[PDB]
Amino acid sequence: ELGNANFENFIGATEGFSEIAYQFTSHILTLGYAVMLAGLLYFILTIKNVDKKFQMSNILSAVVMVSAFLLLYAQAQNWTSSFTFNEEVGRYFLDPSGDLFNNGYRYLNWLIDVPMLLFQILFVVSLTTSKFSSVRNQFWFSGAMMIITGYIGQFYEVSNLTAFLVWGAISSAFFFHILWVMKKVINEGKEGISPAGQKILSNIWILFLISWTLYPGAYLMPYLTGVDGFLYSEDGVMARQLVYTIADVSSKVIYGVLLGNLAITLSKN
Amino acid sequence: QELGNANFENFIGATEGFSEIAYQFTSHILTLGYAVMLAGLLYFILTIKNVDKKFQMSNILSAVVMVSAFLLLYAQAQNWTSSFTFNEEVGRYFLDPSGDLFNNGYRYLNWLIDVPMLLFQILFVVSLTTSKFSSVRNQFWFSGAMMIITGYIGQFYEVSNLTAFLVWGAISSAFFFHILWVMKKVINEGKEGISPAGQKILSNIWILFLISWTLYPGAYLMPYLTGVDGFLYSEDGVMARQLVYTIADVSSKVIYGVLLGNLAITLS
Amino acid sequence: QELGNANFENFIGATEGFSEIAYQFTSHILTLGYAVMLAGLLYFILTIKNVDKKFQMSNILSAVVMVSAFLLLYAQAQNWTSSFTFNEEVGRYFLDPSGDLFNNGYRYLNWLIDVPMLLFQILFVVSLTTSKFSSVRNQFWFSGAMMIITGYIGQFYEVSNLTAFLVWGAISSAFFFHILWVMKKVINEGKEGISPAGQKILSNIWILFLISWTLYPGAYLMPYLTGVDGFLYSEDGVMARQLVYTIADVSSKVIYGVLLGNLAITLS
Amino acid sequence: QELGNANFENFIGATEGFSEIAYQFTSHILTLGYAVMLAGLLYFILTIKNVDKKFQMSNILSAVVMVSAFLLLYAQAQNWTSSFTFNEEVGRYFLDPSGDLFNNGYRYLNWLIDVPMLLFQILFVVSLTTSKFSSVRNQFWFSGAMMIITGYIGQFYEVSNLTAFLVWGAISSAFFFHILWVMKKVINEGKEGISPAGQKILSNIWILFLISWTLYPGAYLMPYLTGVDGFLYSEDGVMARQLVYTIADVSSKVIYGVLLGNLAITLSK
Amino acid sequence: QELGNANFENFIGATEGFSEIAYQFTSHILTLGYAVMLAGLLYFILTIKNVDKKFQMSNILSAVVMVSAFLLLYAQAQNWTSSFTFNEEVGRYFLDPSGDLFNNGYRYLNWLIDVPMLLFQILFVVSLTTSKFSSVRNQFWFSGAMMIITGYIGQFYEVSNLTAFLVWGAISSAFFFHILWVMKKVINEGKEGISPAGQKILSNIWILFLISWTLYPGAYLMPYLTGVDGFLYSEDGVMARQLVYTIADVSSKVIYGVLLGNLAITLSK
Ligand SMILES: *C/C=C(C)/C=C/C=C(C)/C=C/C1=C(C)CCCC1(C)C
Ligand SMILES: *C/C=C(C)/C=C/C=C(C)/C=C/C1=C(C)CCCC1(C)C
Ligand SMILES: *C/C=C(C)/C=C/C=C(C)/C=C/C1=C(C)CCCC1(C)C
Ligand SMILES: *C/C=C(C)/C=C/C=C(C)/C=C/C1=C(C)CCCC1(C)C
Ligand SMILES: *C/C=C(C)/C=C/C=C(C)/C=C/C1=C(C)CCCC1(C)C
Ligand SMILES: CCCCCCCCCCCCCCCCCCCC
Ligand SMILES: CCCCCCCCCCCCCCCCCCCC
Ligand code: NA
Ligand code: NA
Ligand code: NA
Ligand code: NA
Ligand code: NA
Repeated sequence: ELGNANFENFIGATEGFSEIAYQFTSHILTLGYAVMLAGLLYFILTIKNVDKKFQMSNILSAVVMVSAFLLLYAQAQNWTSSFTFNEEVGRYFLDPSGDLFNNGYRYLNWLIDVPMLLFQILFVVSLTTSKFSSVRNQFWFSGAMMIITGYIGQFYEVSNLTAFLVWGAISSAFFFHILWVMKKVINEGKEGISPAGQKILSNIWILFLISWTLYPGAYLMPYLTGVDGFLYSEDGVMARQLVYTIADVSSKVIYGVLLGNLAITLSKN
Repeated sequence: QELGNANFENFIGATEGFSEIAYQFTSHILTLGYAVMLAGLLYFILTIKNVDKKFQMSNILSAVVMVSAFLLLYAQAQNWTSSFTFNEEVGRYFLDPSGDLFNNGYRYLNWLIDVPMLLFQILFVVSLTTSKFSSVRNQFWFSGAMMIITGYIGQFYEVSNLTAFLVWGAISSAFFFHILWVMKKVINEGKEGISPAGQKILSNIWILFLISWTLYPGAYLMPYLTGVDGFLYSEDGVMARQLVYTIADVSSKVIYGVLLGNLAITLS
Repeated sequence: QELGNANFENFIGATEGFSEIAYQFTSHILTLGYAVMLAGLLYFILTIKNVDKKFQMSNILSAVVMVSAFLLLYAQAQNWTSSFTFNEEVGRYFLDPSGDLFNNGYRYLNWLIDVPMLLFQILFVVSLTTSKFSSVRNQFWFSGAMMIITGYIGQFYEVSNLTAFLVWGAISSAFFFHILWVMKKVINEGKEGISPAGQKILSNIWILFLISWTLYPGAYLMPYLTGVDGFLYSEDGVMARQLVYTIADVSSKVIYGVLLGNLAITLS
Repeated sequence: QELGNANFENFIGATEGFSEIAYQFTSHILTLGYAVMLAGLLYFILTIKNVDKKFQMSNILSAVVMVSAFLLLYAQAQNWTSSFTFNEEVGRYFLDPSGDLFNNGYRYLNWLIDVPMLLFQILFVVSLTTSKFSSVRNQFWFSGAMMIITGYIGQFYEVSNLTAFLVWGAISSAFFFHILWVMKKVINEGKEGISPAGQKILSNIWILFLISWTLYPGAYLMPYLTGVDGFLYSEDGVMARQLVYTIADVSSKVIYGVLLGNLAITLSK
Repeated sequence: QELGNANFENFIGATEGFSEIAYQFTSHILTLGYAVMLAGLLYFILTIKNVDKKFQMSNILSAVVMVSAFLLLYAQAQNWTSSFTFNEEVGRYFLDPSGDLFNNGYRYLNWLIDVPMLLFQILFVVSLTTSKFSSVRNQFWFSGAMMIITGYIGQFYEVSNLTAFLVWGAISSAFFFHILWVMKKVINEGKEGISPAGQKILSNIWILFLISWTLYPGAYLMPYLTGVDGFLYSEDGVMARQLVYTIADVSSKVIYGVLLGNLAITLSK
């Protein structure tokens, strides 16, 4: 009996994980947190490369880096502690002494990441029709609602599929609102800047859309091939954590780097 | 099973145990706490040069509080996860004494850093008018120390001796009310003779201070806010206590420091 | 149960065990200690540029002492929590030999950083008149080293051999008195030719130094301050010893450095 | 006992076990590795201001690589010490599955940081002539990623499936050769129009790059460099592999960065 | 039972075990060591700007050495405490093989950082007269590497094979004497043409170097300095060895760097 636990624990407790699955998941989480610490150093060391008015972006990027490093390190340790090798069959099985594995660790830490990532672009682009404070408030409210509803949802991904899907849809509504507001922000930011900055802003928009869409994908991952599908397996576990790592790097580090490049081009010198 | 003067989390964990949701949520919220504290440390260090020299002591004290809070919340998260272990037969997390009993006192003693400094730093932004700096500082520090120490004594008896728990809590509340009085005076005097933007920021600071600080005795009382054998005397109350702690920590420390920095900026 | 030349904390833990309150309080006070030390490190680094170049060596040495103290107190907190484990049947923490016996000697050898540097750093703020810098430094360093090493040898015998314990303590006390004399001379000469505010700060520094440094032999003698089989030869004495250690640490290091910084500011 | 797709260190440790010398030396060499990486981090940060502004990006990228390498090598040292435990009866260290299986893949995924950045940073010191910056960078990044991913897949089968091991290794070697080609081009173009001292520094950089990077497929092949049941299919091969890894890491990262810094100094004014 | 090529600390711990005083003292001295190293790191960073630009590299190298030493000593402290565990029945700490055997080799490989850098950094303060910079550097580095490697091989056999122990020690001692010769020359040339205060500082540095560096072969020989079954082949010898290591480390690294900084100050304007 596992109750309201993530599906990684069910797979680990019934079939277990092959060497490749367990080792790969550990490797990808380690890569994640190492990327976050390296990004922290990068964003600190390049602060003085942009005009004063843009440096708040670098600062917020560093804040996000700290959050992500700490969380991903904890999550890597959680993964390696929750599953242990069984010599008889050569697979890693659920070790309850390590606690059940739970992805929710990320969700609450998104309560840092999402507000800040949405916030920092407002320190680079200049709005035209929209009010700064109103856009910020909309970002923050919709982000909080999205994160909390998805957090509740993911606890039931095995024990109660209906709650899982309903909470996911409720979260998706706020997600769509966030996408709308960000589209407005980028469009207004394009107005009245050099074509190079406009190209950077278009790249930022594409990056934002794809990387942020990856997260509900990881949310749904075990069921993307339906019940007892190919992905309801260790393959799905690997896929979920890989998608998480790609999304983390893209939405945080590369996003911050593109914002820094935009700040450089908009800066005098 | 004999637990003595232990927090009610240990009694819940030893009798009913914790569901996956309760245990995991508590771990998540404590992790969020310490991550917020370290991020705030970085923010306050990186923004020091944004204010006039005379105001930078506030940034420095914010960073000090951030260091204290990060260390404490990290240790407390590890304590939580070490004290409770999964029982596979029933699927619940039960008290694991090899990890030591869980105790909230870790927070309390670290408040001996946070409370004096948080109360101190506001005096580096506002200018007093009728009140003396040294007098306000000494009152803040004495009353904070007494509040913290009495509440610390109280919380050990929250299960073993409800009477001592409540008496120590009331004694602490007296010093708390004194602190609220002194802070109200400080905010009012700080409003005198400053720009309207600063006055709006100071009003916001007062409201934030009042609510966030009042949350702490709420967490203190949490297991009994629905009476004996109430709805909250359960894993729900454990979750609520740690949630309220995290909200109060973030609001009273990080947001407080940020608003103080904004006030310093407007006054520069 | 054979413990040999071990500190009395282990004997209390192996015979009576520790109640929840005693164990938890000791953990809390050691954690508070190391958190205070890290916060002090941050403060002293961030305030370096607040004083003239000639005084900044004091800030730097304060930071060095902070590093030493943080590392040592963190290690000691981990040692405390590893050495004693909960017994479910009776609800007390007993000696867990897999965690090693508890020993305060960790502090003593780390004083070989703290004591030379603390005594040294004051020579970068005050100006001597009749005394020679090098002579004062050398006397400070020799007497500190001898005091620390002899007390270190002594504390291993606080239970196994009371005679060696007391004899080594007295030998240490002689060098302690020599240090007190030299520090009195230094402070008196430092008062000569500076403003009255600096003189008041120096008087405060002297009082702080005397009390905080006297606290250490108090912790040394703590288990026997009520004689054999006294009230303090118990978990109460363990709590008192670590509490006195923490108060002395904070006072002699952080507050001492802060007062020195204020003196440097007034002299700048 | 069944180990599946595991590195040969696990098979040696589970069958013969490790003598004191082999186990201790491997631990020492991994510890030395991560210590060198953190020291290099400090050096590259402290010497940033020794070069003109335009060259400081090289210092920054060196520091990023140092962070990656430190984190990875520390984790790997802990993994080594966790996977093998002393057996009192015979005096050898045997596989301790409770510590998890030992796997070199930790280094491969972190190369996804190291290789792109190491190749990138030289473009902030040398000036290209006929080649385009973006094209060289894109080729570097794509070929490095493919090399790393194919070798990572390969190394899981070094015992369980020699054929897949060798096929994936060859595919990786192709991208390696492409990288060597592009780097030779970069060095040649960089030599044009700089002082003879800088040209000598660039020649040294080329030799260092070639040797240090070639050491890595050597470590890949190590257990079989003396054939089946050869001298190296033993604890000697395990220690030799980790030794080659550490030499290659230090040379390809720290000494590479130091030579680039010296080149930047000579080019500065 | 069978310990093989292990350090004598493990033999003492496995046969007689360690009393409370011996075990606790060794742990305390290792902790003191690494604390001193981290404090020195902070000191050397914070005082960089106290000397003229051309001398600041010395500060940097001191910081580099501090990092290495810190990491190594930290690891060694934990290693000590993991290798020996209290036996309740008799009240002594005995070898706990689950923690791994204790090995001093951790120090030796980290000297491959410490020894070259310590020898290198003095060349950034003193001016040579008859000797060539590159020649002195090359000789220092080669002879240091050989000394370290030969001593490292030797120390594994200090119990299992006394003959190899002494032969490798003597081979190391030859390179040690060469290093002493070259350093004496360097000090003599550095004294020429500087103020007498600087000359006195250099004399003090020479004395410090000679004594502190000679302490290391003393620790090498420690268990046998009173012959077979001597007073020092005991827990007293273990304590003495680690104490000598700590004194030598502090003197040869921290105090050495401080004296070099003082020399740089006196030569500065
Ligand atoms: C650094 C983290 C970032 C940018 C996180 C972004 C999160 C999302 C886009 C969340 C999406 C969710 C839904 C739209 C539906 C299901 C639940 C979520 C929380 C996964
Ligand atoms: C960052 C931490 C802060 C601001 C802590 C503030 C602490 C309090 C407001 C303490 C309150 C207490 C009482 C008023 C009554 C019951 C006991 C306490 C200690 C929880
Ligand atoms: C930060 C640490 C400081 C200032 C330590 C000071 C140490 C002492 C005052 C030592 C005192 C001792 C004696 C005078 C007698 C008994 C033994 C000692 C070592 C505790
Ligand atoms: C700091 C790390 C660096 C520069 C790593 C470089 C990695 C390689 C040159 C990898 C090479 C490989 C092949 C050419 C063949 C076999 C598989 C690899 C991945 C080991
Ligand atoms: C910080 C560490 C330093 C300066 C290390 C210095 C090392 C030595 C002087 C090495 C000495 C050795 C011999 C001369 C003979 C026996 C073997 C050694 C390796 C201990
Ligand atoms: C110049 C600085 C002046 C600082 C004055 C502030 C004083 C704060 C220290 C208060 C210490 C209170 C002591 C509490 C004793 C605890 C008794 C507990 C009773 C059970
Ligand atoms: C220029 C600096 C001159 C240094 C002055 C003296 C300060 C160093 C004193 C070192 C004291 C070491 C005492 C240890 C002796 C061993 C103790 C054995 C038991 C008594
Ligand atoms: Na595991
Ligand atoms: Na747990
Ligand atoms: Na414990
Ligand atoms: Na091991
Ligand atoms: Na131990």
